[PDB]
Amino acid sequence: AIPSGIDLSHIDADARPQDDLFGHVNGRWLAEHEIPADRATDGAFRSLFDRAETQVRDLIIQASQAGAAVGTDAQRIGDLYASFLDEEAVERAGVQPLHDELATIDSAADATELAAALGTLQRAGVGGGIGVYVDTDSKDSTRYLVHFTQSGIGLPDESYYRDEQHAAVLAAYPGHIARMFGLVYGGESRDHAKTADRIVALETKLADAHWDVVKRRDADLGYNLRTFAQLQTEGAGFDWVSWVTALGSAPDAMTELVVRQPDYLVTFASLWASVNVEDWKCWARWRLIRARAPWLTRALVAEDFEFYGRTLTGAQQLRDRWKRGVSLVENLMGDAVGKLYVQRHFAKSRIDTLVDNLQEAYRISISELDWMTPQTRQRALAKLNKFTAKVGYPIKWRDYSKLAIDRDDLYGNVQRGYAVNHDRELAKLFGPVDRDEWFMTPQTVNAYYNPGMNEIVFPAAILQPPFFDPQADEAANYGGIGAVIGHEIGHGFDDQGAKYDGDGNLVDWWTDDDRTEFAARTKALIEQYHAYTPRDLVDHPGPPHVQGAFTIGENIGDLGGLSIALLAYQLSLNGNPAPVIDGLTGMQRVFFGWAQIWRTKSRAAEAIRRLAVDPHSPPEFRCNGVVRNVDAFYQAFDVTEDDALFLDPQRRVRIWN
Ligand SMILES: CC(C)C[C@H](NP(=O)(O)O[C@@H]1O[C@@H](C)[C@H](O)[C@@H](O)[C@H]1O)C(=O)N[C@@H](Cc1c[nH]c2ccccc12)C(=O)O
Ligand SMILES: OCCN(CCO)CCO
Ligand SMILES: [Cl-]
Ligand SMILES: [Zn+2]
Repeated sequence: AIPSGIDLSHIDADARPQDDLFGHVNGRWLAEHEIPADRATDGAFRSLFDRAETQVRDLIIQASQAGAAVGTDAQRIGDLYASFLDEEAVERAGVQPLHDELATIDSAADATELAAALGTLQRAGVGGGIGVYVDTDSKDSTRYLVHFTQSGIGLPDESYYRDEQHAAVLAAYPGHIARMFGLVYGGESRDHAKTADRIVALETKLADAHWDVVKRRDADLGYNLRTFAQLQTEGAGFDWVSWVTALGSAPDAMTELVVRQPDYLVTFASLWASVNVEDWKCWARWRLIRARAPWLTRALVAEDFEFYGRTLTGAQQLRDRWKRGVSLVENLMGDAVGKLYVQRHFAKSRIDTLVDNLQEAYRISISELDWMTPQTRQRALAKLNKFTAKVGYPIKWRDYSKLAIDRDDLYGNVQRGYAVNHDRELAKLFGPVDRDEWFMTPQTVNAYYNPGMNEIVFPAAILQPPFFDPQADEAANYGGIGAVIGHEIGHGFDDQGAKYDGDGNLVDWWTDDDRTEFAARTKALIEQYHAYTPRDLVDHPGPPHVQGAFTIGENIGDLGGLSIALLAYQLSLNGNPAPVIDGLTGMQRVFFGWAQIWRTKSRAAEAIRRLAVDPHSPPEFRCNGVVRNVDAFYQAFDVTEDDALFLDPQRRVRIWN
């Protein structure tokens, strides 16, 4: 027999799927599975992460004991690893490796020199007041541009500095900063209390200028093209020139650039002039101390974990030394690790067939969209036909020749590592656009849509059970990887993705009538998810609730994904009745497939963190919140007005479905 690909060993026979699909398919696991002490989240995704984490660790070791010549990626990976595991050597170095970079700050006599200092440090992986990256020009996908984004704060979001939901965390933050300073400088936390309070005051002024997560994902409000000269006039009070130079570039590197949040930029520059440089200096020390804390003493690592792990996320203990060594190798040389990973651990063909199926189902479904004009449908079909798919792994691999690794210098390795990756990013500006480039490693258990290249990408490691099983009946696969594929396609059509044409440029390809109706359906979905509270959070003050306006894009993805996966499945039967397996109809197994890939739970603190900063809906809602808008769900499970999940046909949302 062909296995069904649906796990039934964790079913909750007493949670009716009409009332609670998520609980029906996943209940026993939700009620019994203990989250490991070194984690805040466990489930499907973590299960595959862990498997891949071991394999990589083997590969680092199998590259380490290899006796490779100094100068090879085999050498860099091995010794960078060993940099980290020699806990003993790191311990005896104490707080000394922090000395030079910190003296960079302490030696700055005024605001001009502190901007220079900060540049240097940001180049070496330290956070600043402004985040910097290089992406394509929203209005011309044939050129790269530098983007400036809001930063400067030490908590997950701007909302931690005002909203009561986060007051406990906000109360504990100063205590922590003071503790860290005491470990770096000596004395006790009490001595460093004025320092902490001044730092928290400043971040709070910074948080005030920050756009929230809803406003922040508007592609339109986020596109603010400026010339370098306008940057200087508009945000006077900060030395752009010496800052940019220290980052490693020129008022010649790019004359145009993109400012994601103009009014933030202006308030940052202003506060740079008006606030005392010694306040700014304390803020800088804290940017550095935090950025460097995982590379130092046991005592600085533990205290960093107490706040950034236990208080923000509920995680109980530190990850074992070797887990953390693997992250280091991943952040700095992910592409090299990825080269070895795919020769060792990789049905690229059978994924291509599903992608094609989903693309065809989307094509058919857009063709019959009754709520919009023939006009915009056609344009919507043009976009979909310009889709590009990337499966498994990259064609080109990143060059690491400019990177030197010392087995007895972890700190140095980290610095050099962020500098080289930063230097590679800026060199992008001088050439044309890399369209063979990937933005995740093949060992990453996730997937993405890139608007600017109009492409969907699927790293090798997502092409595994429960998403994809080459041995299984296809229903589980359409419900898993099929829907994932649907979700990435749908991103190109969500409330923001739809603003980009097939060439990756911000253009309106709609009429106003079609925009209005589209906004109507968007509003209805926003309003639905605003009313959702995670079941593990029902008695919390508020209660906490899903941010319907933040999660919208993701929710459109999810709804398009699964509906169109169902359609594609029906079409693959060619008119034959779907095989019945393990008691379940073909359609029912697709929904169980969708439900089982969302098998995930989190500690209360991490769930609240996510409600704030994660544009994905909580898993229970990605499951239950999607299906109640899908008519096939009501057919599959005989759902009536008496069932919890029931929505009146008139209140169901239908967008690309
Ligand atoms: C449908 C799915 C299989 C892939 C899908 N990625 P996609 O939403 O296209 O895009 C993801 O989120 C975007 C906002 C980011 O910009 C991307 O980098 C990417 O992380 C997603 O829901 N990702 C979640 C799920 C997830 C992946 N790994 C996890 C580990 C723990 C918890 C959840 C996850 C996430 O990134 O968070
Ligand atoms: O992938 C980890 C989850 N992530 C979602 C955004 O992609 C949460 C933010 O830290
Ligand atoms: Cl360019
Ligand atoms: Zn998504």
